[PDB]
Amino acid sequence: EMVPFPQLPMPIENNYRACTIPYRFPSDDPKKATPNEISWINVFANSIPSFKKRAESDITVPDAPARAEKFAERYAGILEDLKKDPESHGGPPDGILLCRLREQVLRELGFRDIFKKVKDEENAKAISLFPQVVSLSDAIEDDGKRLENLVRGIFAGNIFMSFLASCQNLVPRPWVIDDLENFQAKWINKSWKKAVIFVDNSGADIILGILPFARELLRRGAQVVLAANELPSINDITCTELTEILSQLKNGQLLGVDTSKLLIANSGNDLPVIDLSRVSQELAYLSSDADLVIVEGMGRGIETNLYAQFKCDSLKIGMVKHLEVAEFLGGRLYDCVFKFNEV
Ligand SMILES: [Mg+2]
Ligand SMILES: [Mg+2]
Repeated sequence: EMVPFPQLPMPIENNYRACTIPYRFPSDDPKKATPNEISWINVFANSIPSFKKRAESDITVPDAPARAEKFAERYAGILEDLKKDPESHGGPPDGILLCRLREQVLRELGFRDIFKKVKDEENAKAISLFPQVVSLSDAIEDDGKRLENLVRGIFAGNIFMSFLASCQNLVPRPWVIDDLENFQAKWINKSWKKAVIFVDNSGADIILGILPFARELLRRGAQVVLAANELPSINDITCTELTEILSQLKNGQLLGVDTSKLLIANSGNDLPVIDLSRVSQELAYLSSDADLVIVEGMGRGIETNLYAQFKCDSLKIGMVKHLEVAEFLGGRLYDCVFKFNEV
């Protein structure tokens, strides 16, 4: 069904490991949860109160409040099961498993897109600000000087008073991982012609952060494929919704820019993170000849893939939102990593 992302050097077996942070070593007692596993499940246990809300007030679901209880209950129970016996529920657990257990408790209860009214108002407001945000970047005559603006916009699209305000108030540089200089150097040579991008959140993150960036690439001579979730996971943008967003934005041009090279792909993903060894077949066909891959969101670029090796130039970009992630990286909360690996 799923196939390995084409830019992952083969063989991927015993080499590519999606997860970025290990919570257990082979030498650890298999019947006792490790301090780390224990502390990481807390990141997921502390996600419930906020998930049981977007679910209980989901008016599209009949008797949502009761069902949200079944959610909090079943998910907390599973989390306790793992702390007591890390081998059950498919453990040892990693970030991917914990995310999947959350989506499963919810879906089994009949949920498909519990983040609907949110994503709607998200794109709702973002759509009313695209021309303003785009015009600016264009007003920036220098290409590299401009590249930075868009790169900061990607980071601002994360947490977000306004998107533009948030764009000028990121944590000070050097950023946790700061490969921007090396990236800007190659960007000015403009040698990329096949970019693919694994997007994350709806609204400003996709509309004001990623799309203006994608538009600049097209304006410099590249094809761009945006890979989005097949199924709703948090406020993440799915391929279906992204097609609707661009359909509205687009002479089929994005504020004067031709989009014939703007392609949308269904990564086949259904989590806020992603395992690149297993994706849709469509995604790979479209990314079969890519020379610029990009995985956005703390999940897709840092929790997973941060150290993934690719056959072509690579860049993981996302804002750090977990204190635990900041700790593993030795960074600040809301730090921005810009990791670029040439060749
Ligand atoms: Mg997200
Ligand atoms: Mg996560």
